[PDB]
Amino acid sequence: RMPEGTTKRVFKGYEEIHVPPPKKRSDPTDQNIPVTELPEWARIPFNTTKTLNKIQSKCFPTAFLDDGNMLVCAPTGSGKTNVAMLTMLREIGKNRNEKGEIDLDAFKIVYIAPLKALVQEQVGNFGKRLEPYGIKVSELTGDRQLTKQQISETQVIVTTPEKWDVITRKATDISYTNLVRLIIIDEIHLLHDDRGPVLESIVSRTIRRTEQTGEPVRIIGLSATLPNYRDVASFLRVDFEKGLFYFDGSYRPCPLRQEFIGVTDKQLKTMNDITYQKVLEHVGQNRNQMLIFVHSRKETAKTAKYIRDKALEMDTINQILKHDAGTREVLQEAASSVNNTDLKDLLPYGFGIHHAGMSRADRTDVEDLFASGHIQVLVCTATLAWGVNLPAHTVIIKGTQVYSPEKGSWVELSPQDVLQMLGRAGRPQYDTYGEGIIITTQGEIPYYLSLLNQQLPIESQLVSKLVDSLNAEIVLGNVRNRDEGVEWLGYTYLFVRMLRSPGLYSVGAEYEDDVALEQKRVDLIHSAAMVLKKSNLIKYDEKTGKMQATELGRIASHYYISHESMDTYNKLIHPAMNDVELFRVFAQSGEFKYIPVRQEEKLELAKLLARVPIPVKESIEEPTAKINVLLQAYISRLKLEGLALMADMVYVTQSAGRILRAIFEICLKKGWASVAKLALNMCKMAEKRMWPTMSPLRQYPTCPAEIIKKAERMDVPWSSYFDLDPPRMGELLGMPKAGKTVCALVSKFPRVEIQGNVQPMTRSMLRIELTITPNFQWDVELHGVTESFWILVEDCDGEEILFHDVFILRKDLAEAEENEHTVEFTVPISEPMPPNYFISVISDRWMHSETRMPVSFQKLILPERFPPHTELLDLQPLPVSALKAKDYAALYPNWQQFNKIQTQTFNSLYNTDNNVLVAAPTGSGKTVCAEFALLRHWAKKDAGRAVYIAPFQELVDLRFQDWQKRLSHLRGGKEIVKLTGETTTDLKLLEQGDLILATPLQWDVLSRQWKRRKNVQTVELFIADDLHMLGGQMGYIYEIVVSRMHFIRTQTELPMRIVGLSVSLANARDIGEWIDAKKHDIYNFSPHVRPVPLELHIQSYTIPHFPSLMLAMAKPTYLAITQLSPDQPAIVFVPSRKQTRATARDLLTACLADDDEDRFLHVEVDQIRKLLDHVQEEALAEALSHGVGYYHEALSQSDKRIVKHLYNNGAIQVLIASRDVCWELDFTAHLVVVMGTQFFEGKEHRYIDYPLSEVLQMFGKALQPSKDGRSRGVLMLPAVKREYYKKFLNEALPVESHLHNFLPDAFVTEISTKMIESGEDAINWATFTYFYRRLLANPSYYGLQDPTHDGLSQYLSDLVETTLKQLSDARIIEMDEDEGTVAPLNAAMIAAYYNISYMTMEMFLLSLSHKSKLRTILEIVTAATEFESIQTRRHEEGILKRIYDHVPVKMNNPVWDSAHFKAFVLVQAHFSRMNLPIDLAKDQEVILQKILSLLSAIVDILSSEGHLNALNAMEMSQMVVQAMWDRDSPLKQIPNFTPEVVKVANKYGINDIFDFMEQMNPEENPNYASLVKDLGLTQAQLAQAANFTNNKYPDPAYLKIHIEREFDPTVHAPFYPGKKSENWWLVVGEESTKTLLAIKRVTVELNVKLEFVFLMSDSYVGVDQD
Ligand SMILES: Nc1ncnc2c1ncn2[C@@H]1O[C@H](COP(=O)(O)OP(=O)(O)OP(O)(O)=S)[C@@H](O)[C@H]1O
Ligand SMILES: Nc1ncnc2c1ncn2[C@@H]1O[C@H](COP(=O)(O)OP(=O)(O)OP(O)(O)=S)[C@@H](O)[C@H]1O
Ligand SMILES: Nc1ncnc2c1ncn2[C@@H]1O[C@H](COP(=O)(O)OP(=O)(O)OP(O)(O)=S)[C@@H](O)[C@H]1O
Ligand SMILES: [Mn+2]
Ligand SMILES: [Mn+2]
Ligand SMILES: [Mn+2]
Repeated sequence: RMPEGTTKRVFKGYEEIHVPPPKKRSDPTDQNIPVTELPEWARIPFNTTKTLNKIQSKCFPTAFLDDGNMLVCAPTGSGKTNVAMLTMLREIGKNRNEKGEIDLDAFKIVYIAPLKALVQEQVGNFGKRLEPYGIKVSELTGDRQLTKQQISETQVIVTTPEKWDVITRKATDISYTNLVRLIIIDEIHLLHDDRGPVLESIVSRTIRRTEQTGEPVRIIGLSATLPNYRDVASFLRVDFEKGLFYFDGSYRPCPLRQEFIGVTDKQLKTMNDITYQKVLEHVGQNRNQMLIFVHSRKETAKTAKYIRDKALEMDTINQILKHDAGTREVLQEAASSVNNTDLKDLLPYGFGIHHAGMSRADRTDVEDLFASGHIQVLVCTATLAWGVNLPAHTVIIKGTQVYSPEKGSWVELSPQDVLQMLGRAGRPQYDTYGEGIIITTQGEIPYYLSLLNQQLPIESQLVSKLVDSLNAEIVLGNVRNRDEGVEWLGYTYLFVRMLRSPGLYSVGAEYEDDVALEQKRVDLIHSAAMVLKKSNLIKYDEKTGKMQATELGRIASHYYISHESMDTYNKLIHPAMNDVELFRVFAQSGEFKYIPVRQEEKLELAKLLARVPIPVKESIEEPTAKINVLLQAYISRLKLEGLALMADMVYVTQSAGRILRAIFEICLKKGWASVAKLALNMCKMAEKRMWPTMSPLRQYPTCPAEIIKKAERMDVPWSSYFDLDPPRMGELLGMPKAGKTVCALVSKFPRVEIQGNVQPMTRSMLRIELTITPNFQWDVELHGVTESFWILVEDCDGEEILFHDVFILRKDLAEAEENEHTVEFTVPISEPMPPNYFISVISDRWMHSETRMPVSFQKLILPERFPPHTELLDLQPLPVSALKAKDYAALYPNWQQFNKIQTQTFNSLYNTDNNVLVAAPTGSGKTVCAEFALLRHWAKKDAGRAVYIAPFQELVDLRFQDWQKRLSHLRGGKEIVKLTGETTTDLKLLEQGDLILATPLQWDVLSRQWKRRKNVQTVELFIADDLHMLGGQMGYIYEIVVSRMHFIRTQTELPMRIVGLSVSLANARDIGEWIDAKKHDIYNFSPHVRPVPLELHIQSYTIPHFPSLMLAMAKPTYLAITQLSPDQPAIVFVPSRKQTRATARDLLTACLADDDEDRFLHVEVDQIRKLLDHVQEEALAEALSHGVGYYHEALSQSDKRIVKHLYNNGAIQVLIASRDVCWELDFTAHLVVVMGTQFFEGKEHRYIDYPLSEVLQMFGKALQPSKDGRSRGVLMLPAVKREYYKKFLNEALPVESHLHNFLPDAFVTEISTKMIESGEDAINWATFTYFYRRLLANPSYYGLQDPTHDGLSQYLSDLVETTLKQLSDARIIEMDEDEGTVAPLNAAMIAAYYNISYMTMEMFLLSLSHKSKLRTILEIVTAATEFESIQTRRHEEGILKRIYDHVPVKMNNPVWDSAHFKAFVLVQAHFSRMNLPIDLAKDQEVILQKILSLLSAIVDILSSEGHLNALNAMEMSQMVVQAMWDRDSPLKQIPNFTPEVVKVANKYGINDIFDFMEQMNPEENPNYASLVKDLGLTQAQLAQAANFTNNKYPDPAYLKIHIEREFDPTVHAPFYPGKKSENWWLVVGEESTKTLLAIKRVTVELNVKLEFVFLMSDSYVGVDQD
């Protein structure tokens, strides 16, 4: 190895090696130098120069048109940044297209730079140059997840490699990580350094994901001229003949002269004297300014002082100090007056200093003076070379020994440092050439010679960090087995560098016949994984190769902790650990083992050990004790004099944050409250640089040290600083001047009040509702947009953690009017009850920010002990013959015998008429239990009416579909029916039908007037299926109707049997006695008696970002399907209907990653294409074409039918359903995945947990057995919920009543029917409720505190009186102080009629008490509470806003994330006939379903108040049925009548539809040949027009009446989902009087009179006469 230049010159002690600067050699004229005549865009960044150099010339074609990866290798200071700029502009042009700049959320781009200085400089440059495009450039920094999350909301992200690697390792930003499309890697020769492995990790994982998924991510790399560049090219997966570029020194815009000097291998003043001589030569004779590079903040000033002193003596300051008046005066004045940093008074001599320890203003002044020419010699550090654009003619790198504390020794400079330093040599437009000198030793000259002459190979250093990096890939789920590990390792720089030089990497030569070093990659991974197995970071099945990450491995990856350090932490941490032992554990980290104790620093160390508070039991002058006291002294803010000691301390403190956070999370996951809180406090000590015993004001940067000093000289407790004003603040602090200052600081200190509500669920688990209220003024400068907190729940002893979570407080929600947040969790409890628990809310970053709360159990009453389940008797299986009738036995031809649940319940269901309750797991046969009662009922020739009830319309619909087909041909007639919703139509079905299926609300509506309707009294059989769902939402009406049926059979002595079905109950005695069942008729079977046993796997996840968690669960579900149910169907439930499509895509991409795209397809696509063409949703058609398909509420009926056909016939194997249709889903699988147990609720701005009944219902679909005879489920939840959902999946389901929370809406219906005329009537009614029977069993769940009859009666009295008070303060009920009497007003009548909430009713009456206009009723209707039950999808703002700007009527105060605003906008969208996306259109459908009922209610309200504007509201009813405004012309009702056609007809003088049909031309006018041709409609469209125009369009003593007609009541309304009948309103009056007449809702030759103390159609526009 001896390549070099031309000349050597030996001297007394040094050896000058001079390499000539190469000529430009621009003889090849093929160099284009492209003129900036690009398109209008991509020209705005290039403003400072109108021409591109030769390198950007050669790179432009593939950088601006092609998309492939790219590698450029240019000399130092060449102009490579603009190549990356070209690629950025191409990616920009990809998104914004079609003469219009489009959204920036469609793409992101990352720029990876080696050091922070270059990161910030590039942030500035790219921000300035891309600001006209509107895009934001941001630096990824802060080390806090809440600021990095906000930073990742920008497109151009500049970052260091370690920061990007740790961001991707945490995997809590993948939703935006997937948006990146281009990655720029600057100075890739860092791969040779010890930091190269992080770049290898980044590039390998990115390229592997892009190659296995197809989603392209462009990679552009900028590097220097070093050998092995084609190696890093192939590692970057670049085409050599398309995107590889290598430019020699001849392409440098300003050629550099290299000069190497080395002192003889005494005296180190030789380097300083040589620098002084070279300063004399270049600044004196050549008159060139120059900069020198040293590697210390103090050594730079030392060398500058030495040069200036040696120039002072010997009268040599001349030739250096400019002598003109201007430069001298400017230097003198600027230095003496403006600058503040000491040792900077070298400026009057023309000298300048620069390093990171100076002010930003001082550095900018130095930069401006050097650029202006006033500074000739500038001594500086590497931060200048990395972060400023300040070039000089001459650059001297003085010294090559730099201290590395991580290695604890003096090492040589890194190649990237010297290359960046020499990049500043030679000005491009001032001088012809540049000069770069390196001053080193004699034994290190060949190293830098090879470095600068392209002879320093770039070798991989991944092995030293393999075990760690592999672990990361496992924690990400990208490496689950040996083969995936080898696939990952094949995308690293180590792999290609091993393929080229096997002997140099000691492969061992055993792998001679090893293709692609495959056997070398397993042997290299099996070892690494083995280590990970022994440190307990990974679970590694040696045989099957499968690997999985443990929580320790996840913590190690998230915090960049070595496996050795993790081993030490896990082995050393114990729950009783104090601060001393925690510091000792910190000091035993492997990241610091190479730091030795030195006698040179024996004194200071001792001086430091006496000033640090924490005792150091470790032996003095031991490396661990050294770094311990280093951390402590850093926290103590102590100045240090030792240089290497200062470097060691800087290193220790840079690592301290990660190490202490890892310690904290270790203590947290093991559930040790004391040491967890201590470790969190230590994290705060290190990150804020303060002990807990000092003033918390130290956390504020802008707080003057005088105030801190004063406060720490005081004894005032910190809590006494709060709840004051500036006067009292200054008075309390003894310093009036500061009164306003610190008052503004403590007011911004994160403060939170908390409240707790405890509800016992069982004797071993409580449910806690925690209300958190912000009590501090927000400030973005020191808070950001979100503040993180920890919720901890500790024992009475404070020893273990019973619950912990993160609470993220957003700025928008914190400073809101109603800013209260809620958190609902569960904690266990032992039967000897502890006196109390503790709840702490502790800031994650701020010290002394903690709100603590006792949770006392002295008043808590645990519910009654659960009794044993009814045992499953091992009886002889009952044959079907036991039915005693072939008629009934024909109904069950598939099975010879019933299962043991049906045989054990057979006698009491089929041979007796007693009330029965059967509780069994889902999928056990309970429908047969109901059919037993049905068959006995129909055996009796009386054959009374039976009523089946199910909680949801989907369940009654499936039940009807089955029973109307199976149970039709029977003894007499079938006539089984299902109700519709309106009383008059289903009452005829009740009179007509023998078996009436209904929902709780449908049966409620007609069972209210049971006294006047004998058909409700004569009901002999009543089956309440899914009775436990009374605890589900809208389940209180179920409880109401069951209690009312019992009351009915108790009033009328007629016999009435009740049969209840539910899942396995924890408390079945109360439900059984509720329906008056005998002890022997209450079958509450164990939750394990399901005929097909269920294997249940639970998987925990810790990902605070919801889209990231949802993406993270995708591949585990693929693995669960492929391994647990490979050849059997599978169903996967997701939290949202929009999540079904996303999860379908994620699963399909996981299939692509496994090199099997159609893995879940089992039929040729050509056989399925016939049906695939029929699907409406394109995403569903694609997923089905690859064999997945999904199912959600927004799917059309045909799409559901196609999905069901394809799934049942085995064509597709997987099915992804939303949790919103878990009851409707008429499907069955061998495996059921529950991917997530949370859904976002718009009201509370938070995620709610799945009801347990929902998880039971979803796992009840797992009924197809394997050869094992068992079904399989996997439940994927957050970790904090695991023990909850486990608890109530292996134990029965507890059911409580929420009727006490909906008593107003129940009393509305009760009092409206005079069923409750007084408060004692209300108490008597309540006695019939399950709530009442459950007050004695679990009183603390309902707020009751005295279990005696006195306390119970007092509780009921308080409850009914408060409910009647709520209904009386609202203008609904009539009740006063005289007696507890209540009377229903006209409001309660229509409230119970139209089935609207009482809150909606109150706000209706309040906003309508004054006669309002139509534009006001539009705002009032959409504010109803019924619409608040509609889901809000995240990030749908803007769409609603974009369509709200295209809308005539608007509200004064809009809330863009409210259901009110959504309904308000969507109703007007319906009116304007605007296209809507799928989910928004389904929401609009849901709106329109109820808006008509709400409008009729408002009509009745305004008629009750007697105001005229009632006649306005009914007009609204037309507008929604016909989807048009009141201003619009009638002609828009005709089909295919675009407003263009409306104006074409208006030109022909057509205003009404009557004028349209009268002006048709069979024989009327010759306008046909003109009008038809002007309308542009085809004969089919004209026929469809004639259809509507001819077939469906219409044509106090007393008051006379006279009516006539021109029919089918069916209304033609293509835009209204459902059916309507043509009603009419009749009322008249006077306009000036502002009073209305009585109005009667006329039906369809009907003469109706009117008592006087228009004909208003509800669905058409040709409405009224005058
Ligand atoms: N076409 C151009 N016309 C004028 N100046 C240019 C042009 N291209 C680049 N430069 C300037 O050349 C200097 C160096 O280019 P950069 O790409 O920013 O740095 P560099 O090439 O990466 O140097 P290093 O030390 O290797 S990082 C900058 O000051 C640019 O503004
Ligand atoms: N003895 C039996 N042998 C085999 N299959 C049966 C038997 N009894 C019922 N099944 C079937 O097994 C499935 C169980 O569904 P069901 O038990 O009727 O519903 P459920 O478990 O009571 O809960 P629901 O329907 O949500 S109220 C149905 O497909 C039945 O047809
Ligand atoms: N741990 C938490 N504590 C409190 N509120 C939370 C928490 N997680 C989520 N939220 C709330 O739920 C909302 C939705 O959060 P996520 O969808 O998980 O992520 P995100 O914060 O919205 O990030 P974006 O909006 O996608 S950039 C947040 O805006 C919060 O209001
Ligand atoms: Mn660069
Ligand atoms: Mn059932
Ligand atoms: Mn396809």
